[PDB]
Amino acid sequence: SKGEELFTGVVPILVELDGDVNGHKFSVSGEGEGDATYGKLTLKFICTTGKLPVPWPTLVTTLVQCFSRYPDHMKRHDFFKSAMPEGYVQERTIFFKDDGNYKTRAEVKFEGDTLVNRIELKGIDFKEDGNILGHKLEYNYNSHNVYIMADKQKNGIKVNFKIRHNIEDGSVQLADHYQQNTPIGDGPVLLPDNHYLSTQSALSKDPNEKRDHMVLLEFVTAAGIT
Repeated sequence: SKGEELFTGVVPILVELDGDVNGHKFSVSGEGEGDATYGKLTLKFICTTGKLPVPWPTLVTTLVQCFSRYPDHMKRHDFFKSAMPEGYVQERTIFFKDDGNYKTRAEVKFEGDTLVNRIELKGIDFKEDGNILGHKLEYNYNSHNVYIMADKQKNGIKVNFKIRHNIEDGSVQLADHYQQNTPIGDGPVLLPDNHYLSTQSALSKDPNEKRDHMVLLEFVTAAGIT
């Protein structure tokens, strides 16, 4: 259909986020490409304001599920691509167990041939000595599932999942994700039956990059139907 054809090949991606966590203001700019045919994403993010005030892994989910690979038989449940090119607003509240929360609002949409994700993040109630502001999280990311449900009231979807970040001492920092996506245009979108996205992510560093940054390779596949 409409949006779906915009993802048949490799699409360039731009990500711009402005954040404020406990008063620590920062910005991150990202660039890369997505190839939905393979549920594949490759991007490099840079903190353009200097040092990132929270650990990079805590920003991964915030930093374009329209690139998820939907098996042919599940194509009718792909809300993400169906809202394109006009796009969707993506909002979340991320609860870090025993610590603060992030609230985010982003607009995902095409600007020409480029898929753009513009984000504002607001973090409050974090402990200065916690795992986030205290930077006690490992620079890695575990595989996880993203649960999707239709939200006919908003002509969008509701999304929930849990992320477990690894703490340096071997423990785990849980981050409970509550998400809502609603179309920007007023055209029809595909409202899905309940299903999930299986995600895998690898974090690395560019050996020649001296700015605070994050290189990310990610694979995402929808599943859970027939």
